[PDB]
Amino acid sequence: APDAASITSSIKYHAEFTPVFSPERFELPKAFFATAQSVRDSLLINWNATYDIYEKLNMKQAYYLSMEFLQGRALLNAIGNLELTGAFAEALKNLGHNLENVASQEPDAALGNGGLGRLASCFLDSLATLNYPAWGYGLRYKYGLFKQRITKDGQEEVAEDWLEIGSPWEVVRNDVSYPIKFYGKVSTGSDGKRYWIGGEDIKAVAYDVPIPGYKTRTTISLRLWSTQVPSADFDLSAFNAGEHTKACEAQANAEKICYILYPGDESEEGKILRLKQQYTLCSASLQDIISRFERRSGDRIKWEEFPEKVAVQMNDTHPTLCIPELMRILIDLKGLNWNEAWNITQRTVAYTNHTVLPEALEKWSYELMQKLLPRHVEIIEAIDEELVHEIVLKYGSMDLNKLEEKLTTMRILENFDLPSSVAEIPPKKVRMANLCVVGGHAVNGVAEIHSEIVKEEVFNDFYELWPEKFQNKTNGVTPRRWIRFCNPPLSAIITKWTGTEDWVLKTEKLAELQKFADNEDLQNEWREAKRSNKIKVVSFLKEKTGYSVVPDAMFDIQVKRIHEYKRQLLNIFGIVYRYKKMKEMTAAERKTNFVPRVCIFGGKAFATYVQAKRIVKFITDVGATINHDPEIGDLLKVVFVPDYNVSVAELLIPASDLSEHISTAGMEASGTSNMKFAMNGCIQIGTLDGANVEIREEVGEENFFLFGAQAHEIAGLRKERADGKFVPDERFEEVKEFVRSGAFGSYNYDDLIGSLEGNEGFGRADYFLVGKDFPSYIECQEKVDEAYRDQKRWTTMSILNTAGSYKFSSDRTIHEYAKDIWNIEAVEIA
Amino acid sequence: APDAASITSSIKYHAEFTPVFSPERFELPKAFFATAQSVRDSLLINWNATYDIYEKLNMKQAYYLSMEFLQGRALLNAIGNLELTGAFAEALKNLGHNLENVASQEPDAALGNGGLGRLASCFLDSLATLNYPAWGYGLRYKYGLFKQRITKDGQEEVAEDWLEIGSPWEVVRNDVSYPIKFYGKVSTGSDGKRYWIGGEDIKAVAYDVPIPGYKTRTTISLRLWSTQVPSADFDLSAFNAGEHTKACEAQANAEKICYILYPGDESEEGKILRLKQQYTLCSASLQDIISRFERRSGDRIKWEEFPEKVAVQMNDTHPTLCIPELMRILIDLKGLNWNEAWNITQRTVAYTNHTVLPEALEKWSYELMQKLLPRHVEIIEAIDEELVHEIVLKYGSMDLNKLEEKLTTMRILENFDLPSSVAEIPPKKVRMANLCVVGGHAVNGVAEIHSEIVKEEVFNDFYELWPEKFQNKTNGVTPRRWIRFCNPPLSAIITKWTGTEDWVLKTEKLAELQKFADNEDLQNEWREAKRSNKIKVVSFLKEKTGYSVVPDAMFDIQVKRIHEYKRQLLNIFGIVYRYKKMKEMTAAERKTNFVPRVCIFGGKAFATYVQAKRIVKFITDVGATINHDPEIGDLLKVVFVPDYNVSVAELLIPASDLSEHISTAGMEASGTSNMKFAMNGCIQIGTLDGANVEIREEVGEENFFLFGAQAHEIAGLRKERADGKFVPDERFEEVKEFVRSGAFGSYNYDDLIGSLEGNEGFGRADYFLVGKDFPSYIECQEKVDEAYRDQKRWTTMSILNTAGSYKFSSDRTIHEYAKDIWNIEAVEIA
Ligand SMILES: OC[C@H]1O[C@H]2O[C@H]3[C@H](O)[C@@H](O)[C@@H](O[C@H]4[C@H](O)[C@@H](O)[C@H](O[C@H]5[C@H](O)[C@@H](O)[C@@H](O[C@H]6[C@H](O)[C@@H](O)[C@@H](O[C@H]7[C@H](O)[C@@H](O)[C@@H](O[C@H]8[C@H](O)[C@@H](O)[C@H](O[C@H]1[C@H](O)[C@H]2O)O[C@@H]8CO)O[C@@H]7CO)O[C@@H]6CO)O[C@@H]5CO)O[C@@H]4CO)O[C@@H]3CO
Ligand SMILES: OC[C@H]1O[C@H]2O[C@H]3[C@H](O)[C@@H](O)[C@@H](O[C@H]4[C@H](O)[C@@H](O)[C@H](O[C@H]5[C@H](O)[C@@H](O)[C@@H](O[C@H]6[C@H](O)[C@@H](O)[C@@H](O[C@H]7[C@H](O)[C@@H](O)[C@@H](O[C@H]8[C@H](O)[C@@H](O)[C@H](O[C@H]1[C@H](O)[C@H]2O)O[C@@H]8CO)O[C@@H]7CO)O[C@@H]6CO)O[C@@H]5CO)O[C@@H]4CO)O[C@@H]3CO
Repeated sequence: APDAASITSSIKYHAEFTPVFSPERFELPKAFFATAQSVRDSLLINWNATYDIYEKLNMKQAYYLSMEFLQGRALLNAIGNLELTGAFAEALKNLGHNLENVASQEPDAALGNGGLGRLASCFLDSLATLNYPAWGYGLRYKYGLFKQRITKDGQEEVAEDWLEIGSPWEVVRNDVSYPIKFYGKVSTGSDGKRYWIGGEDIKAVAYDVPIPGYKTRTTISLRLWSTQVPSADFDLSAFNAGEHTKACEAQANAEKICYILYPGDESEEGKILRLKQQYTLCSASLQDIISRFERRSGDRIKWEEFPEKVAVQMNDTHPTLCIPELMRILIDLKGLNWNEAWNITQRTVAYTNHTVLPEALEKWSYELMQKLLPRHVEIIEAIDEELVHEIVLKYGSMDLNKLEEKLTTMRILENFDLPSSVAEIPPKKVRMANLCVVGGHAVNGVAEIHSEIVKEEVFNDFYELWPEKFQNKTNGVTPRRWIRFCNPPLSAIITKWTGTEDWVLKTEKLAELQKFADNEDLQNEWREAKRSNKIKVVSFLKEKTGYSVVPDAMFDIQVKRIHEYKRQLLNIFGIVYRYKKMKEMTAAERKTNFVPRVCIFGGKAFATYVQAKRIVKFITDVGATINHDPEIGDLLKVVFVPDYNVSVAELLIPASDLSEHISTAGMEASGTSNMKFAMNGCIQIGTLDGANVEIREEVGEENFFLFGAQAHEIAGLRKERADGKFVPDERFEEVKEFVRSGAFGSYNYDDLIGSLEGNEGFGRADYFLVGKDFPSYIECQEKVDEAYRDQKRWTTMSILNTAGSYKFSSDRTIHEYAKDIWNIEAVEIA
Repeated sequence: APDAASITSSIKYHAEFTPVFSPERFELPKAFFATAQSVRDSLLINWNATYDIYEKLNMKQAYYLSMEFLQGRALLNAIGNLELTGAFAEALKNLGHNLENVASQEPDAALGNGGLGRLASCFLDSLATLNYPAWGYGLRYKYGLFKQRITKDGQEEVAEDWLEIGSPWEVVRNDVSYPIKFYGKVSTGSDGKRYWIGGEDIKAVAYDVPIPGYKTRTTISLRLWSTQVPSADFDLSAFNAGEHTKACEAQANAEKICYILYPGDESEEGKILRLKQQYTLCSASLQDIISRFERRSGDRIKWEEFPEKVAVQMNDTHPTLCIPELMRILIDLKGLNWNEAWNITQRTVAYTNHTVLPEALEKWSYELMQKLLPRHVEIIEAIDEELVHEIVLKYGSMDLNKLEEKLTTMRILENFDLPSSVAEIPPKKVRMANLCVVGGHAVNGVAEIHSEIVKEEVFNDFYELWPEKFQNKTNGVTPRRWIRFCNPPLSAIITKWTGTEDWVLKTEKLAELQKFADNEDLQNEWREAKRSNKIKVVSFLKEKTGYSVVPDAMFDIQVKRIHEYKRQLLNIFGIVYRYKKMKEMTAAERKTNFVPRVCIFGGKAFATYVQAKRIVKFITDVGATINHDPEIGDLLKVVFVPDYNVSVAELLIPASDLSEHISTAGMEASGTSNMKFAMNGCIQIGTLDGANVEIREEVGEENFFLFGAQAHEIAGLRKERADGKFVPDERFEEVKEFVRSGAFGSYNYDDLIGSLEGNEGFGRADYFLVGKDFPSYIECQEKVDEAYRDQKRWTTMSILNTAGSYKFSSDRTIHEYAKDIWNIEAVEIA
């Protein structure tokens, strides 16, 4: 029962006896580490309690495998879920600090990139909160993806520093090490078994990150792998000879696996590295899982119970090698026969798809994979032949020519010969998505429309064969992190007006706000909370962008990966149009025509994506002029927040008035940031695409700003443009010409506008229809202007967004996964 | 006041809440870490108490700088000095372990190599025990020198694994980081000051190893440097392009500084690396020292008080760069004028010499040093010119031709032009030893004869100039580690018969054993203690060498660096002679002629020293035959203990009956292992050389086995051999021929014997006089045989060795350094 007193003693204790700094003074960094270690003490108690119960009881356990987890900062959520925010705040008060200052010392854990990773993270919170026996498995990336800086020249990339001192959270398990093999050869023994000898041998060591549940003792693990080699592999002979690099070579090759996330793969070395990362994740994870299965089993070890005890979820095609690897282990190591192993495999593994287009599903060079994982490629070839025989059986050999088409689309190997075709240099590839739909008992999309697109467009034939496999699991975000903790002002309101705090768990109770949406008292509280959140942001923007902005203005935010298809370019074009129209007006007219706005951009551009970077540069330049133009004042500000991450999101989302989700219609599978915006009472402007659809439905069409073409239209409108029919709006041309004038920039921008012109060519002819949708967009923004002027209306919309968000709780998503795929049951930790 | 109960709770606490292993079970490795962390809690309390007092009081502080510290295991000495051996033993009992088993888990800290490093370590124990305000400074080497393995083929080297899990002792100071610069250029500012810009920039981070004193709270620091670079220096551009090595390049170049000790320097890269290691040590240390001086000074900062507050001891020529660097800092950074800086420097720095020969004193390429440390080379040139003017002043310019000789020998630069010689391609070098004798206020040898050799032979001219500089400080070893803890059986005896335990501190009380040396009760206790110690060794030899040996036999040990000049070859030749003579005898005769012996060799050979390795191979082969020859049985065993280190020494020395110190007379400056042997009642066979002289004196000539030629003789006996006069003894020829017969080996050994033959040539003509001394040696060993047969006599000798060892306490040595060089006074920590 930790109180302010015990926590104070705890923090002091750690500062002295588990130091990572000099004894003098109690600065912020020291205070953070000591605080974090105090928190971790509690986490470990419950982690052990959970671990023990799970071990003794031997229920079925689920394992979520992902190449990214976007964990963010742990501190406030850890104390939050533990219900010690008050005690820790008081203890820090006693030590001459405040909670918010200490929490800001913590770096975001750079273990992921985007929604894929954040989904996994939200899931871990839900899994723990709901008492579900499940773990995450990932790689412990040293330098993350990259830290973004915004210079005069725009985006620059620099390696992450999050481990420079180290993580106070993680728990290294020195006794939890597993061998990983690469390269080498396969050979048959006199016993008839396959033996994969030789190659490179490395180790994978476990680091546990405890994940505590909300108002429970259930604390699960995010177990991360770090790759290394023994000290003995250091070549003294080389080093003493002066060949210092050559000496370090083995450990360098081993460790780089865990250096950065999504390493550049234009190079052969890059591709090899990627494949190693995947294999490392799959193999280390599986070995650890199987070890745990073997333990718990005691004397009797019934392998046919494996799927009744183990579920493995593959977050995207990255953990695909789980299928071949689990086969390899069950056959070569455990001695099972093909059918037994294949049964167990399928009943264990499941797949989640996040992609709309069939291109963008992972493929590998056959030669490359076969060189690196020879034994795996054997097992893949086998699995593929079994499929070829099952196709021929089912469809028969009466129609032909179509059967050939059904093989060409469904086969796991691409440009391969076939065993015995009745029938009468293109490169050979392995299709990982196909492998996933074959080796797994379940395939799910992340939104209702998306899941339908999986069954109808991408995996049509497989859907025909095995309808029972296909599912949907609409995405979610945790209300702990994304309401309760990131937005205390609002949380207080919800607790008041729903009459309880139960909503953090029973989030459907948000719907009870509907009936009060027009109440003037609630409206005032609501407007005050939103204003409060914006203050925190104003200082943030000051210190990070250099620009002073006012509250009392619409916060219009677009925070996501910089890509042409996300159409940051559309938003900023809208901003520049509005700017031009200002300017060509008197002061009095400006105030009557446009409401005050702070337009906030955020997100990272792929370093080698020339256009993406150009766009970031454009935005910063637009801001440069607008923000210093004295005729604009505090009517319009444009800022680009550097280094968008979970922490930034936790700051901006609570303070957001409008959020932009304006990707070319279709394209997006789901999206999650929109769900968090909605939860915080943000109003969304976006296309009919991804989760926008389900959100718009649940919040109400009147409380969402829809614009632009739709999924059905796109193909036709591209077939416009080509043929040479498309006519641009005059206002769009006006923006382009205003840019070319030099208005914002010594900087060129000709190659930027270039992408929007023409009717053919790669990287040209406005593929993403910024021009086409530009009209409906700026028109829609005028409507936003109107709504914002009517604060009674605007606030009602805000309230209804929060009231209709409850189904996007990740608790709902995980209840679904738990019951309909993994088949696991809650477990109480008294 | 920690008791068994609190310590038990402490160990349990750490096992759970500061884990580095999985929760399951309480194996040895986990138990060790938990135990060590419990110990460290106490160490930190007292480390802080000491730190605080030293800070407030602002006395003079001494800093011992060394490229090696041979710290060994910390556990038993830490609890020993804390006086908690009993409580920790009981606590571990309660947890289902025993102390000795836990302690054996700890790896020796691989931070040094030999006596040089061990001297430093002993000093740190004394310094703390005696309450002297002083720290050590060193490098935190990752892989030490190398771990020795003994194979069928002899010695193999493999990198040390001591940090593979990490040290439970060290305390990282993340806020204690100092910039180190390499390369770059110097340039003068408009203010007239020198500016060293550009080059490579790296960081040096402090790791504290607490060193507790015996029966005191004084806990000082061994502060180790680890070199690194910020995360930002990681080149993402390179890495994502596939150039994974090139990306890692900056951090690789920075970190390799702290990889291994004494890296091979045949290569240019090796030499550069060495120089970086030295500079890193000097610069990081000095910066930290100066920082501490600046602090403590408060507002008033009087640089002329620097030497009254700071002493810097240079252990050998490795920390030579302290002189140039301290000048650089005081001039360029602190703005002092040449004379002020030079005054302060000299009054701060002092030098310790460990070498007999003038060759073997460090020299550097001028071009190389000037490229790496340009600003330093400037300051060296200045210091040298000042010397050239002081020489000319003092000796005048009347004699000439001799004055030219006095410049040639004393100048710091070699093959350099002179400023204005009155007077009327050899490579340019920097003489580091010369620099040390100029920049320091004190120069000391490590033994009385050695110190005289410094003044007379090596630094004759400097002695003429500055007699006042030269001193002696005869070496010592700590009685804590090397009696009290490594030998409990004996410790109990000493406490009994001296009537108190005070001797651990007041070690002169060992002399009181003299009067009881012939007492039959003491003799029995003594013989029992020695036998007891040998049991521990028998199991050790079983598990490490594979050979079963009996107690009841003379333990005849030679443990030290394998080198021709140490003459392991002599010892083993003696063993092979004795073996041959056996064999050519009946069983009954063998027992009458030779006493049972276990002959134990230990030590490491330089990897590229062809002969040294051949010797190790020889010894192992001799053992192979002898130990399996059924006609020899337990009359003779020859073992080579692998991986000789502090722990091995702590095991073998207490169990030793005879110890061999048989280097070619002269050559050795001191030696310390002999002092530890003597302390444990070992009888020494050795030449009149190094510390053998002072030991032999103090223990009594009758209780030492002297043999072989002497320092005066050697030159004459080399001038024999050359000229072609030397006649070999027939028994020596008999050994050589017995080897050539193939007796021991398929292995060749022709190139081994080769070194002993001829009268001229590098690597030939028995330079180290194994042949010449062979007669007196085997004769002397026959005397050993005789003495061993007379157990009353033998035991008396043993007792008198311990009784006459007390002056070789490192407490005596440090009292001397403290009063006569550093001028520091004890400080009480209540
Ligand atoms: O400088 C840009 C890139 O130039 C490429 O170099 C030339 C090629 O060598 C040359 O052969 C020819 O290209 C051919 C291709 O070989 C064909 O495959 C292509 O076929 C179809 C196809 O269905 C498809 O490409 C489609 O194009 C769409 C595309 O489907 C959309 O996704 C979108 O493209 C985005 C893309 O999604 C996004 O990732 C981003 O891509 C950047 C990447 O850094 C990189 O892929 C690319 O590389 C260079 C490289 O030098 C050569 O590959 O750079 C882009 C930066 O823009 O942005 C793009 C933006 O478009 O939109 C396209 C719209 O076309 O339709 C094509 C039919 O055209 O047919 C082309 C025929 O031109 O020309 C290349 C250009 O000189
Ligand atoms: O294979 C052994 C080494 O061979 C060397 O290669 C040949 C040379 O190229 C060639 O020029 C000639 O060598 C010359 C030298 O150039 C002269 O300097 C030398 O001068 C004097 C000098 O006063 C001194 O060397 C002295 O020799 C003593 C020496 O003082 C003692 O210390 C001792 O030497 C030990 C040594 O201390 C120890 O470290 C260990 O050394 C090994 C090292 O790995 C390495 O130095 C050496 O390298 C090779 C290398 O290929 C060439 O340098 O290998 C040795 C392994 O033995 O052991 C030695 C053991 O002796 O004892 C010597 C006894 O001579 O006296 C010489 C006068 O001779 O004069 C020689 C003339 O031969 O021949 C070299 C041999 O082919």
